[PDB]
Amino acid sequence: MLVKPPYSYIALITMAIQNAPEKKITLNGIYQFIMDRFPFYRENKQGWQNSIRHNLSLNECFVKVPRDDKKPGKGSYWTLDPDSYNMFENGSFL
Repeated sequence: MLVKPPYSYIALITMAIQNAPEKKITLNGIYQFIMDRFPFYRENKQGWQNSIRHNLSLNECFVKVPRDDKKPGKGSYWTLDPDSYNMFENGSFL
């Protein structure tokens, strides 16, 4: 018998980052984690994969930190962070 995870789609995205060997994980990498942790999704591939991407955009809780554009191939990472866009410098603003 198989049972789906009572975890909501948003919670699954949150758990994947926590159990991700690397805090920065690609969108494609997140799908692989769910397939192994929960095999019920393997029976149904199309449908749930797209919904996760839809949330990974409207929700501002997640922060996208792409690698340098010079390196091709993968170009997207997911991690938990605030609006740390220019927080690189401190003391410049009060």
